[PDB]
Amino acid sequence: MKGIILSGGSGTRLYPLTKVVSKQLLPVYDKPMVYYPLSVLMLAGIKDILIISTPEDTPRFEQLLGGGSELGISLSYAVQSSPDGLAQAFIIGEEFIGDDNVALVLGDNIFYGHGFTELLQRAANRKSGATIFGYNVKDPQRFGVVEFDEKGKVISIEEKPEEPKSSYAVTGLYFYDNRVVDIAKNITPSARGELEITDVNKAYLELGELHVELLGRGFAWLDTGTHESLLQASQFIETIEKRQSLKVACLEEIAYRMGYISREQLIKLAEPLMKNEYGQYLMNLAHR
Ligand SMILES: Cc1cn([C@H]2C[C@H](O)[C@@H](COP(=O)(O)OP(=O)(O)O[C@H]3O[C@H](CO)[C@@H](O)[C@H](O)[C@H]3O)O2)c(=O)[nH]c1=O
Ligand SMILES: Cc1cn([C@H]2C[C@H](O)[C@@H](COP(=O)(O)OP(=O)(O)O[C@H]3O[C@H](CO)[C@@H](O)[C@H](O)[C@H]3O)O2)c(=O)[nH]c1=O
Repeated sequence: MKGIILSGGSGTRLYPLTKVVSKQLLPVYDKPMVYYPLSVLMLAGIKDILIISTPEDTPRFEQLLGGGSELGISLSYAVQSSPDGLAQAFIIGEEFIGDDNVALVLGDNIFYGHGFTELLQRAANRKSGATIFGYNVKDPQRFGVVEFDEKGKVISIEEKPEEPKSSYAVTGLYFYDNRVVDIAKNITPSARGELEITDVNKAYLELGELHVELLGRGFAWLDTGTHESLLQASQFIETIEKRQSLKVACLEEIAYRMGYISREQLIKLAEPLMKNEYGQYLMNLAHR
C-alpha cells in the first residue's frame, strides 16, 4: 500500500505562527508536527509515501525528511497550488498511486494509543473498500461525523453537520482501495468550496463499502488546529515521554523496530546526533 500525508493548508487559525512556517512544521513538544502522521503510516507498514504541501512549504518538508533512505523508506513530494480540499490528495497523487491501494493521513492529526500498530496493519492489509476511524468527541459539529448501527454498520456520514447525528468524529486517517482516485475526480466542491474527503467516504457508503473502526475512549486523538489545542497536544506528549523511557513518533526508532533499517544503520544515524538527547536516545536503542 502507498500512503499520502496532506501537509499543506493555510493554518489561518494559528496566525502569526503560520506566516512563515507551515502548521505541520510547528513543534508538538519535541518534534515537528509532521513526524506524528508520518509515524502512523510507517507503523501501518507503508514504505512508499507522498507528502503534499503548499508551493512554499513543500521544499521545507523535503529539507526536513529527505527522500526516506535514512528511514529505509521512500518519500516523495508534490505541490498543492491551492488548499482546495482533502480529496485533492488523490488527484495530485494520481501518478504516484498508480493501480495501488492508498492510505491518507492528515498532517495536523495526532493519534496515540495502545493496540494502534496492530489496528493500522490490519486496515492496511484490507484489500477492498474504505476504512475510517471514529472517535467520540465533545463538539462533533467541528468534524466529519459518522452515524452507525448496533452492529457497527455505517448509516450516514456528514461534514461538520449543524445537527450532528452522533457524537463520533471521523478522524484524519483513511485507508482506500484504488477506486478512490476516480471517486476523487468525480466529486464537486461543497458549500465550503472544498473537495471533501467526506464526499469520498459517501461514495463508498453508497456502495456499502465504508467500514468504521471505533478508536475507543482509551485512545488519544488530538489535533493541533488552535493555539490552545496545539499546546495541549504538546503537554500530552511530554507527559507520556517523561514517565516512560520511550519517545512517541521517533521516526528512526520506528524504522529500526519495523525492520526497515538495521542496528548498524541506526548507529550511523545516531552518531551525528550524539550532541543532543535525541541522538543519545537512538544510540541507547541501537545498543540494546
Ligand atoms: C483543505 C486542505 C487541508 N490541508 C491539510 C491541513 C491539515 O493538516 C489537514 C486537515 O485540514 P483542515 O482544514 O484542518 O480540516 P478540518 O476542516 O479540520 O476537517 C478535516 O479533518 C477532520 C479531522 O481532523 C475531519 O473530521 C473532517 O472530516 C475533515 O474534513 O489537511 C491541505 O493540506 N490541503 C487542503 O486542501
Ligand atoms: C512501537 C512504537 C509505537 N509507537 C506508538 C504507536 C501507538 O500509538 C503506541 C502503542 O503502540 P503499539 O506498538 O501498539 O504498543 P502498545 O500498543 O502500547 O503495546 C503492545 O500492543 C500489543 C499488546 O500488548 C503487543 O502485541 C505489541 O507488541 C505492543 O506494542 O505507540 C510509537 O510512536 N513508536 C514506536 O516505536
